[PDB]
Amino acid sequence: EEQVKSFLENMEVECNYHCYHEKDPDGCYRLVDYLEGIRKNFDEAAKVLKFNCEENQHSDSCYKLGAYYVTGKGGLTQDLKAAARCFLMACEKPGKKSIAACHNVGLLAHDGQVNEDGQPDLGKARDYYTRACDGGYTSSCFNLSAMFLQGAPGFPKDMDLACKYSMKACDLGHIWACANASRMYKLGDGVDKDEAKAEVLKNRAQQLH
Repeated sequence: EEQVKSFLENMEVECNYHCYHEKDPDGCYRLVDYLEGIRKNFDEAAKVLKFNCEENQHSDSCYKLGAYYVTGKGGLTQDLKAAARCFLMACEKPGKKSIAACHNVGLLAHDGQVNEDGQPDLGKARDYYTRACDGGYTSSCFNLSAMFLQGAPGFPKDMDLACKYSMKACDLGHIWACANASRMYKLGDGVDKDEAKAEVLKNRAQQLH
């Protein structure tokens, strides 16, 4: 039906009005959904995302924009540092993508390439992974646990926290966290020795997978 097409194509006009003239951040985000899922025009999706993140500071737009920057989508040059900036905005400004954005901030900061000297910044990684971990993002809890198992030039090893975040990871589903947590309770590495729980943790780890 040509009316259904017409009513559909008019949603774009209305979203353009709300975005380009009222500057409604949610209007701009609606426009993006439209440009991606209906028109499949990612180069135009990119421009709106750019406006909506940089000018309107819309969290979910910043997230999506960072995702585009990782691969160079919609005409954007592939750019990890910009991806990082966008994910930082989205993690900080609360939205539906924040938790996922926080994990990404931790990962990139841990790994270091986007830091101003190219080195790891585990201090920053910890703060952003902590938010992610408390929101249920299992890899944040694990990557955070691993940081405390290992330690590094400016980041001391700490079994107490290592065990704590292994536990949160193991709760949420993570095999290697249950296994690492088992040999901490069995030994008493930064936690009081408990051999019943240690056997439980080993069993939880074999059970998972």
